[PDB]
Amino acid sequence: MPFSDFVLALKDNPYFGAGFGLVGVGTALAMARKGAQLGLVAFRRHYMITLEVPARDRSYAWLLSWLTRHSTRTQHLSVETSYLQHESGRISTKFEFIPSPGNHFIWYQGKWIRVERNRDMQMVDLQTGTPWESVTFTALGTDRKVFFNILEEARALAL
Amino acid sequence: MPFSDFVLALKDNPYFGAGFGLVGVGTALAMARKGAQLGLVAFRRHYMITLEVPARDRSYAWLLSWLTRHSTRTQHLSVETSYLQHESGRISTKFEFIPSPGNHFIWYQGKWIRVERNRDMQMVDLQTGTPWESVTFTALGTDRKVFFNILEEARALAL
Repeated sequence: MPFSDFVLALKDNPYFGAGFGLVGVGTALAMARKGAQLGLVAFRRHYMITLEVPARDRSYAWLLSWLTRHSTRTQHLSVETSYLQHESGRISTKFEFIPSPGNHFIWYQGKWIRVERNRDMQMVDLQTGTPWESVTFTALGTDRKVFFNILEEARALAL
Repeated sequence: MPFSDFVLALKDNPYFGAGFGLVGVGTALAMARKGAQLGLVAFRRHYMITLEVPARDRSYAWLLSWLTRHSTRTQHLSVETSYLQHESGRISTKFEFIPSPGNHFIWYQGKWIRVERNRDMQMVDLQTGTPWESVTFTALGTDRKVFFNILEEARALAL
């Protein structure tokens, strides 16, 4: 068995040395990527504020209405048509517009808040028969009073 | 341990240098691709207008009917057969045509609008038993009045 033969040959093989160096560089890059992901996670945890509102909760519609009332100039929008045919066939229709799925940026108080109405692409909620949706408000800072004020304003507008 | 030996050898190995250069080029290309995606997202957010109408909302059928009434020369189409057998067996049938799933381009007012009737390939809506469908109107500009006018025209035609 050429155990020592390969060891000595590998020490003087430029190809093997280059391959080992490239493998080490790739491992270092993977470790750096993992460390960057961990650092971003820690930054989000310790210097950012988030509020997640699922579709089941009634604050979803209130927050969407508050958003469309506040940011009047929202280029991307989704429609909600209220259609009801009462007795004697009197059709009543009205178009209500809400922010479209995706990422939206709003300016409340003195902070930039990132609104993300995400519709999970997979499930169908049995209680509604519709895809699972949620809205997430993200902002920089450590004070949660802004989200509480937004929720209170949305509730007041809804009521 | 040959720690310094590999460092000195790697500095004078053409293969290792070429591999490191190729790795750097690949990383730069990946970063450029990510930056291009982010730039396209920002361009869509800040210079384009979108309106998303799900299948559950009743504006879906109204908008499809308005589209097939407006763009009479739509080469790609889908059929909707209304079949009803009243008492005494009087069969009434009528063929209604709507734009087929995919991307359609229409010309409203003085703007080019990209209509996309997409049928999500995955779910089955429990409320209808049919795949989840939605129509998205996309156009260049920052004025949302065009979509409002289209929706009003569709509602007027439907009523």
